[PDB]
Amino acid sequence: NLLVQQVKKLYKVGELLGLDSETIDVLSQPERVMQVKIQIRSSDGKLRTFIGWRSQHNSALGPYKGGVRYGPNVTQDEVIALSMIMTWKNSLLLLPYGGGKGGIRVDPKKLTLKELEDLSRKYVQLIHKYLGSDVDIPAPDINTNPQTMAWFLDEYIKITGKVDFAVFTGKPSELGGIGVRLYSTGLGVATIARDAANKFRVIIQGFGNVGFFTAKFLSEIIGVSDIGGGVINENGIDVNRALEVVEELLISDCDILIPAANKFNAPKVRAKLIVEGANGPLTADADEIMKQRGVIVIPDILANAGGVVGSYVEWANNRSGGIISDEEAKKLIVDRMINAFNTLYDFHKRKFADQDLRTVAMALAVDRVVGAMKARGLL
Amino acid sequence: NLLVQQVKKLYKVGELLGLDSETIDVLSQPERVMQVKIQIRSSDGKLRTFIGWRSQHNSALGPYKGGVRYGPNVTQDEVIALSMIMTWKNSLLLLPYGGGKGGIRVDPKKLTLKELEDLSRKYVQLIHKYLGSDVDIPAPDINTNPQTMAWFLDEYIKITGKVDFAVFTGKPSELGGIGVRLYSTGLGVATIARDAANKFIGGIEGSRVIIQGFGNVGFFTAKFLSEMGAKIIGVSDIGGGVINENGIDVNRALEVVQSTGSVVNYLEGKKVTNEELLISDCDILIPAAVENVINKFNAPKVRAKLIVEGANGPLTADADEIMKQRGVIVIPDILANAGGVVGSYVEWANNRSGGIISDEEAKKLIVDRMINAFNTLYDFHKRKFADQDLRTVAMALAVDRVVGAMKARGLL
Amino acid sequence: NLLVQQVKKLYKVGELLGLDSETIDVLSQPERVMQVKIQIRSSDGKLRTFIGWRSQHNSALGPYKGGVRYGPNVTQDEVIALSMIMTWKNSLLLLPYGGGKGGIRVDPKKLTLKELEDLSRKYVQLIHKYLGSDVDIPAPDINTNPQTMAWFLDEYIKITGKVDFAVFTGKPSELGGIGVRLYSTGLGVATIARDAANKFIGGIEGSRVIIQGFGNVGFFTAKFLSEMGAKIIGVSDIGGGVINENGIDVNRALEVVQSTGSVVNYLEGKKVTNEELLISDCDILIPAAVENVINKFNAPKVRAKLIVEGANGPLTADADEIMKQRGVIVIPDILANAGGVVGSYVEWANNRSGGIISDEEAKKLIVDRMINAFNTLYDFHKRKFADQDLRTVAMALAVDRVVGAMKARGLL
Amino acid sequence: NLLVQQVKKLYKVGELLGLDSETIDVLSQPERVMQVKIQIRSSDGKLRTFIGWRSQHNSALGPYKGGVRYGPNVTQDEVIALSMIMTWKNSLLLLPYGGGKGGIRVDPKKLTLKELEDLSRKYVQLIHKYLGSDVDIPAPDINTNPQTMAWFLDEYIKITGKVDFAVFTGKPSELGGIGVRLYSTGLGVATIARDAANKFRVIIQGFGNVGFFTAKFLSEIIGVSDIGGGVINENGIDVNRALEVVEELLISDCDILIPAANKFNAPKVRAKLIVEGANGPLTADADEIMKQRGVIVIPDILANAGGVVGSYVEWANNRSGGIISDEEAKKLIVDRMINAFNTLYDFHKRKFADQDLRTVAMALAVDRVVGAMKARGLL
Ligand SMILES: NC(=O)c1ccc[n+]([C@@H]2O[C@H](COP(=O)([O-])OP(=O)(O)OC[C@H]3O[C@@H](n4cnc5c(N)ncnc54)[C@H](O)[C@@H]3O)[C@@H](O)[C@H]2O)c1
Ligand SMILES: NC(=O)c1ccc[n+]([C@@H]2O[C@H](COP(=O)([O-])OP(=O)(O)OC[C@H]3O[C@@H](n4cnc5c(N)ncnc54)[C@H](O)[C@@H]3O)[C@@H](O)[C@H]2O)c1
Ligand SMILES: CCCC(=O)C(=O)O
Ligand SMILES: CCCC(=O)C(=O)O
Repeated sequence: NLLVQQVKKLYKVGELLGLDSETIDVLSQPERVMQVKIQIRSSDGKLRTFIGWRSQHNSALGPYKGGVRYGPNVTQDEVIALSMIMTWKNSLLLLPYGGGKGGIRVDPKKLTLKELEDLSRKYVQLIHKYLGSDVDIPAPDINTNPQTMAWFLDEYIKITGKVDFAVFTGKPSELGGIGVRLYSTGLGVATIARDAANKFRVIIQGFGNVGFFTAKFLSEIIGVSDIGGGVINENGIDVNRALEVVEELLISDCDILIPAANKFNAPKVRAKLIVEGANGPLTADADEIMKQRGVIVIPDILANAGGVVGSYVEWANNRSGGIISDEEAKKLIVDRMINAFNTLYDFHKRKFADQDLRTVAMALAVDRVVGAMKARGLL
Repeated sequence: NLLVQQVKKLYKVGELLGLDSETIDVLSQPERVMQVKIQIRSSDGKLRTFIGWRSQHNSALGPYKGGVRYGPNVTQDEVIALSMIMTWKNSLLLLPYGGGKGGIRVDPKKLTLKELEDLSRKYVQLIHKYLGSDVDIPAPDINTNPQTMAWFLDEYIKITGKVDFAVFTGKPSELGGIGVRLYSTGLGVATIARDAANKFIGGIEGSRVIIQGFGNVGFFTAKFLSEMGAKIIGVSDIGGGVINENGIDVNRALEVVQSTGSVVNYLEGKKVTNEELLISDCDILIPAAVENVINKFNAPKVRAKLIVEGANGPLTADADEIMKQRGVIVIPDILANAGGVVGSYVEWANNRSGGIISDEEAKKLIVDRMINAFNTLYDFHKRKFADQDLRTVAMALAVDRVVGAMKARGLL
Repeated sequence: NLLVQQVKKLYKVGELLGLDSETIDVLSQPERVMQVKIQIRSSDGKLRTFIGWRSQHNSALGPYKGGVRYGPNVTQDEVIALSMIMTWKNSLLLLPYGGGKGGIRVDPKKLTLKELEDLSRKYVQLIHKYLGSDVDIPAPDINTNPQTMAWFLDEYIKITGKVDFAVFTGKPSELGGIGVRLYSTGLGVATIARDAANKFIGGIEGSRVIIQGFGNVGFFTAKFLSEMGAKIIGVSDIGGGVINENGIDVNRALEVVQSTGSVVNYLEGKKVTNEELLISDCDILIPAAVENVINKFNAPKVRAKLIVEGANGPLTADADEIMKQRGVIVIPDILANAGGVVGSYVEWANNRSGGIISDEEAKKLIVDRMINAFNTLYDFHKRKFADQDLRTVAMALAVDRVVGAMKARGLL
Repeated sequence: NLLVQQVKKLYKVGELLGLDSETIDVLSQPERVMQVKIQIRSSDGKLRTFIGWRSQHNSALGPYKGGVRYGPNVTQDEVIALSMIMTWKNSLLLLPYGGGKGGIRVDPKKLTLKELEDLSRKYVQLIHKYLGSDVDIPAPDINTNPQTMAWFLDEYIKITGKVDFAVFTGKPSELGGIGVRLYSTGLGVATIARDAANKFRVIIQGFGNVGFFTAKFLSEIIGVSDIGGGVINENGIDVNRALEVVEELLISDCDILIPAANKFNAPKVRAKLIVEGANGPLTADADEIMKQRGVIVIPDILANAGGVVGSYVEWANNRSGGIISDEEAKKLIVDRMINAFNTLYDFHKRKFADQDLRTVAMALAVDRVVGAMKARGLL
């Protein structure tokens, strides 16, 4: 389902780049995927086994990088498909990294912390021979957190005997992690929103992980909204003390609208600059409508990826010995988010002027990968 | 669907054994499965990519063991199912080996010899971190041969720098291999089939034998069984088969394959389809080709007194019941085709020991394990489980050892 | 014969330093040399085998470092000699790197691109146990390029399973490389040549420059030196050269190579032989091709005030003396072409650090080391050793660090 | 010098087997060769550096196997050439092994035991990354002994941290070595001499390492000789108490003559069966003369190689855990010396009947190697 859309999106992009179907077959299918059986024992002695996956999609540009999600609906193909988005995303942001992802078919709610810990450990253990700081670097995803990374990390240290901080990302700050991890996506969305209005009055549909920091860094904001709504105060709201208190907003009248959380309500937004703060804030129709309407949409794969850049800098930090200051890490995100958007402005002019920035982004993502593979003699 | 079948057979025996469905769940699933993408550049510059799998089913009793098949219809699920049967085969014969198997989705016929080498090398290279003399020892299966094993071998020595002969089995005798291994599976099937006939249907001499498949298993099965005084009245391959109730010259039959492509083109006999062969009149039927070839629909029509399973997983679970209902004796593959794995256990053992087992010591090592495992099965059937088919008894033994070993290691 | 020359130059400086001939014997010899046999299958099935070397000269100051050249005349002895100069170059510039170099006896022109890849991969594969990010980091030399480094890279990731970018330097910028590295050697030679001209012959502007060689070093040397206001009045390659006292358009010159094969075919100028070029009238002569190109016989005829050595080992030891006798200043290669190794030190350093050095930080990192090493050499010449040529002073520094480090490690 | 004769002998044999010159180029040149600088410090503080080599000729059939010689005249090319003889010899005796050899340019006489020890250690150390029980297995040669192997062994244990007995051969019996090492060549020469007279009154020019044991096992001997001569007692001399006492013999009248230590004295030997106990007991002329004269000559490469077979069994023993009894090791030499000679009798009939047994032996040696390489896709 996610797979089939990702393969489709890919073949669409391959024809546009002028690629053999055989060359796109390569790009499509993952290099390696492993599946592992995890037996977990409950307090009562009850035995349950759980199946999990690591899809290592592509490593043209570097070692596989990407998080691990726990969930009762995860499937081999969801993991693979998520592999692929990571390949393209890392490519676009010019990271020394390829695409990987992992998942386990489990409902974490139905497990104690002791069982999760045991589950997290055994997954790592069953796949470690294709993990490493220089081969495959997992991270948090859905139902996975810095705590999951500490269990991953400790179990790795148990097997290899090395305190290799950089093998996992999203780690707690006291175990090789870095501070910006929380304001990464935000700093990301913010620095993209700013230099995008420069080339081409803010609203933010959200104030959680991303929205709040997107709001703070940009003001350094006429709208705000929660799962319970917000206020279109034209003053510009106080971004701090909105935290002390914890359809209209989209259609509202602004210069930048930042979804941080359809064809119907698409031709009504008055924002002439979209900075997609989460994944999939628009539909396949609502780009048609935004493109026709001449309103610039900066997509998921770039605007929301201050997080994976944050994990890169965490990775970089570990290898440098943890010397990178928070000041210097901040600047590395902005450098890596500016550089990547200016290559997507410069590719956008010299060719594919006709085309949407999502399609052009992932084009450039594939172009960079195929280019690396050609140079290594892999096609 | 091999998976589905093999899982049903495991539950059948699990419930008999008194195992929780949670335990059987653990046994059922492979510990680790890898799929890998293999890209091949034709001589004209056409790029073809192919998918392969290595299924590492169970490692309670030792490192994973088993063959790799190349074929257009191989699938993740069947290689996992072939994994399963390795586990039981290795357990039944008391080998320090778990169960594993590999497969690639490819039609070797549509590739050149240079393409298959490249293919073979990249397969190994893409999984080699979960291979080893003490991790996972592959071997030949369908459309794989000692040459395949030499490309595998050679590629592993390049990657690691070590001439560890024991990482692959079924190797040419000049590269750490052992001559018996070429024909150990067929010799095993022949040996078991004769013991079975002596104990059940009045012996092997004069006996009318149909063999489906005429490759490394089927040919050698037929050769040895013919040397032993059996009458081989039917033979077949992918191309179809031939029944001659006056017997078939096996060597000449092979020549007809070599000069023709298939064994339907045997001149002295009646051409039959594979389905027709399976239900043709015979004393002993030996499926020595592919799985699930006898099912709920043709099993009522099978005419043999005794089925000896050369191939991995020839009958469905429903076929197993019917054979039981009809009083038709089936020698499990877990025991009948073990001459392969036993032969490669000795190949392996000889490698670690440094090459100091002669070809006759080896031959004896293989035949003896084979018979002893038969006599164990036979005796254990008479004493306990005398109302169950043989595969059930074999499986009981095989599954019990594995669970025992998992218990001790604290895995269960 | 590069070996012979480089050994003489080392004894010259050793005796000056007051080292026992036993010590110089140790310094002289490479710690380890590998030769390997590489077999290549042409598209028609013709088998060609080629010999390559990796010379690991000295590792006192760190892991071995240096390029690989492909060429029909490369020899064990020259790669060992090129090793030596790496040691001194790495020591003079305070890099945590010993000296190494590689070579293959092959004419790349007579191979296809598919043959050179195979060639490049098997070279690495046959020595890879004595390579590593912390053992021996190769890089481009003559007839080797970022593409070569990518085949090397890719083959190493296959063998080991690890994407350690830092195992090779001069890599394409999209595979762990750094853009400055493409032109760091030429930028270094240009930078040093300008500083040298400002301090000795009244500056670089208007200055008449002959460059022998027009590849990765010579072209970029000429480009930057031309950007800096020098007049490049002669250029050459294997095909011969051209002198135009009105200056040569460097970019257009490169185009004449690209569309023609050689730079003799430059339209606006006088065609000369390489020998004629070397002794042609100029302010600054920059050998940026091969070794031993100036010797006892043409050194008396060299017309330049200042020789800047782009290439490794351009003058013989006898040429060095003559240049001294005649008062002709020679900037050692150990310092002039270091922009390469400095550029790849930063490429390497950036890899281990995770890719977080920008291309401008890198550029500055390289230029600064280059100048500082010049100023050190210059100042150290004025204070001690003011009666010795510059190469002697540089060598004094370089050799002394190495012996110091060997002492502390108890190797000497 | 040794090189050029070995390359020549090889190209002679390649044409006879019907091989491309490009295929013989491969076979000729070694796969890898390394050279290492060894600095040794004397008691007086004097520093001396010594250059040494490991030539790893071919590994078609298995890991490189072959000894290390010390000597002031050893050269890279002597080592390479010695590589090659080992490749062919191992092939002929059907060993799971290829050809390697090593040497150091040193006069051991001019070094103390402390300096030799240090020299022996550092050689191993400088090459260990291409040594191992499964990659390259050195042994004793000239000016090298079981004591040299103990220093090799200990230094290896120091680097790797593993007591891998099988990495070196010729070890003292109390450090992974085996008993037959002394009567190996003898048992070799003896069992070859016996089953050769069967197919087709003994003399032995020598009674040292090989001669004595060749004499004992065969009697279980009308001639004997030393560097100081012997006695042609027609009784058959007492082989034991000849040890208690420590041109004519060759020309003498016997059925088997066994040189254990030229055209001129070649047409006079009355022996109709030569079992070459040392290397090069005949000349390139004296085979012409022996062949013409119809007198069967069993060459160096097979008859004297009970030693390398002995080291194989030592190797085999180490890997099996040192369980092989002296009884069982004895039988393994004879099995490996019979098998190898019966393949050289069976190849000799089916083809190359016209040809000498030296040329036919090394033919079969090359045929087996090229065959293995073909199967591995190496030519
Ligand atoms: N001895 C071994 O190396 C070995 C090892 C492992 C497993 N096995 C098992 O034994 C069986 C035989 O394999 P093999 O090694 O002889 O293979 P093979 O490739 O040597 O020969 C296969 C034979 O089966 C025939 N065949 C293929 N598809 C067929 C079909 N659909 N219907 C009928 N015949 C068909 C082929 O034409 C050929 O005659 C397989 O089930 C295999 O899993 C054998
Ligand atoms: N920047 C680098 O990558 C690098 C690295 C290490 C060493 N170097 C040294 O710098 C020098 C230049 O090498 P490069 O990288 O520019 O090589 P290159 O292969 O890029 O170019 C070689 C150039 O020299 C010319 N040449 C070749 N043989 C010649 C001859 N006999 N006479 C005159 N010209 C000849 C070629 O035609 C070409 O113009 C060499 O001595 C090399 O050892 C350069
Ligand atoms: C040696 C493995 C044989 C095999 O895979 C089989 O018998 O199925
Ligand atoms: C980075 C190595 C460069 C080199 O080999 C040289 O400058 O000679």
